[PDB]
Amino acid sequence: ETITVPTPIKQIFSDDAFAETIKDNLKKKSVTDAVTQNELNSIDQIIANNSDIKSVQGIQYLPNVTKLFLNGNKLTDIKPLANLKNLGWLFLDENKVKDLSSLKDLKKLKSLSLEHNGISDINGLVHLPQLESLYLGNNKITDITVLSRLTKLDTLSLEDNQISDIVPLAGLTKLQNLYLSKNHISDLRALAGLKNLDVLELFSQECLNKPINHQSNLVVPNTVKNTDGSLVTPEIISDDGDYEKPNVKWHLPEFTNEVSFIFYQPVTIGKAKARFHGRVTQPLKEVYTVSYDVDGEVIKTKVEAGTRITAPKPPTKQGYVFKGWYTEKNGGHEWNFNTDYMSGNDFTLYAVFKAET
Ligand SMILES: [K+]
Repeated sequence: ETITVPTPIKQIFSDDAFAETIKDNLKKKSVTDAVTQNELNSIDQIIANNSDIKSVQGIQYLPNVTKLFLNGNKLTDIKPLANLKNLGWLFLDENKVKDLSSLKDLKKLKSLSLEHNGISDINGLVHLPQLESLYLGNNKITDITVLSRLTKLDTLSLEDNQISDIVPLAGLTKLQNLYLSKNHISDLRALAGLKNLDVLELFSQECLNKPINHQSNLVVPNTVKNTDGSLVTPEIISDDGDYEKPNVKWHLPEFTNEVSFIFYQPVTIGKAKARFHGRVTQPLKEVYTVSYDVDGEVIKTKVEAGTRITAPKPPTKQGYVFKGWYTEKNGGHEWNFNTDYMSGNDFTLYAVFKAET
């Protein structure tokens, strides 16, 4: 990771664009110019945004770089950065960097930016406990459990991800600038003890419930919670519904496959003011009842319209053998549990038996 003879830039830095970057950094005339290790040692800062760089191979010969600005390139592999022990600032917005193992030994890194890299797994960040400023906006993150180890963070952006569980932030009391817009957040309790916040953003949450059965008289708990745990009153409710604290209630004589409600809550934590607003979406399934009739005695099972019915364990009537489920007590036809899908209405199936030889 050192050169011992004057060596052309183009031989050290194999990516054409990055070689030109080094050339301009050292104020050389040409990527053909030979440079010494002492010149390479002099590089403290590289600014090469939007420069169509595909690889930084060769950067490992720059032991003293402390700030690296590489936003808007085509990087995937940052392995050549792994031994830049003095790296302090590292900006890699708008690349496709996902393997963060190569950051493991950058123990002086204090500011990291990786926005719009398509990242989901940030567990690699546990090796950067000294980190102070972290920007991860516009990624695909759902699990921020690792961040509870990053107790020196005072500036943190997680906006435009898919986060619902912010409890791992609860202990990060040094936090002063916190960006959480455009996630899946419905419960602010984790933020309650962040007494040092100055900037806080909580706009535009989308909160998706697991599906439940549609019903004429539908009741859904309000799950939107303030920093003190109190429920946030809905701002407006779909499908003519009403709020009956703590529940949202609808009258739905006709099936619809979704109801929803919108919420808005001004929030103050320490010195920071924010506006927590968003939408709770509730998918509904259209269900009807299959009555299984065994010689007049009935068991009722709910089934979603248009799906296959899973046949039950068959009845055993001693002295007889079960022959199947039919659409009429006598006659009709046999239900085919593979090709007959659930009707859009209640109906009955009748067990048919044949006496034993
Ligand atoms: K609706």
